[PDB]
Order: sequence, then structure tokens, then C-alpha cells
Amino acid sequence: DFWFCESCQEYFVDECPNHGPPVFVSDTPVPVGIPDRAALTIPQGMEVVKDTSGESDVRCVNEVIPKGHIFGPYEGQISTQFFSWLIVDKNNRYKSIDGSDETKANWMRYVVISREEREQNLLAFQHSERIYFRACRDIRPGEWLRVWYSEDYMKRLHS
Ligand SMILES: [Cl-]
Ligand code: NA
Ligand code: NA
Ligand SMILES: [Zn+2]
Repeated sequence: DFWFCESCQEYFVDECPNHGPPVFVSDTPVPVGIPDRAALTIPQGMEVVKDTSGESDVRCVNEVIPKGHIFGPYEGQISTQFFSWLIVDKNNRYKSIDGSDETKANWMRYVVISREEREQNLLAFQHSERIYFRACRDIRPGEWLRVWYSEDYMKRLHS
């Protein structure tokens, strides 16, 4: 697996020759199995906004999230067969990562998937059989997170 530099629109081994290594943002540590575990894992600088209708949305708060920042991995149940992400395993077979159980998943389950290219600020991709989201532009405080599939990820899933 090779990381993609959003700034250069090129791939690299482990360190971009012009921007350096990938920058990863850690989830807030929360023990698995506890109530509302997923929402509590939200990194500092982000907020899970739950409404009275039971729906959730996620926003940047406090400081800009720079383009290229990586979030994840997406957590949940992994199996061969509303919150399901496909991965292509080492044996060229599909596996599904399911964030349905809020006690086992992480905050990324609440990220809204949007096909509107104007609002997208995250791109989903696979690295080492896990799903990550990378900021495809700077995300300013108050901006809602909106994810779509990276081109490489869509090309990978067609196999
Ligand atoms: Cl990918
Ligand atoms: Na932030
Ligand atoms: Na959501
Ligand atoms: Zn670069």
C-alpha cells in the first residue's frame, strides 16, 4: 500500500519527497463495550453533533484541520458477508467493516457520506486492510465533515 499526497496528487512509499510523511490524528482513547463508545472516540478538535431526531453529524471545531490529515482506522465488526465499508483482503476477496454497534465502532461511523463534490472535504481509502479518511482540503472550524470515496479506492473495489 502506498499513501497519496493530496498536495502533489502523487503516491509515495512512506514519506512524500516534498511534504514528508503522512500525518495521523489519533482517536480519543475510550474502552470498547461501554455505552456511546463511538461518539466519545471523536478526536479533540472535532465534535459529534446529535440531534433530537436521533441523527448525528460531525464538524471541525477550534482550529483548521490541514489538507492531508489522516483519520482512522474505521472501527467495527469485520466479516466476509447502513455503516458497511468494503475492503479487498490479502487473498483478493471482499471483507466488510461494519460500524453498526456503537459500543465497538468509532466516531467515523457518524461521518456523512456525500456525493456533492462542492461539500466534500474527506476522501475514504484503504490502507493495510483498514479504511481511513484523508482531508482533501483544509477544514475550517464549524465546517461539517463530508466524505466520498477516493479514486484509488473505487478502482480497487472493482476487481
Ligand atoms: Cl484505496
Ligand atoms: Na480542529
Ligand atoms: Na451521520
Ligand atoms: Zn507531496
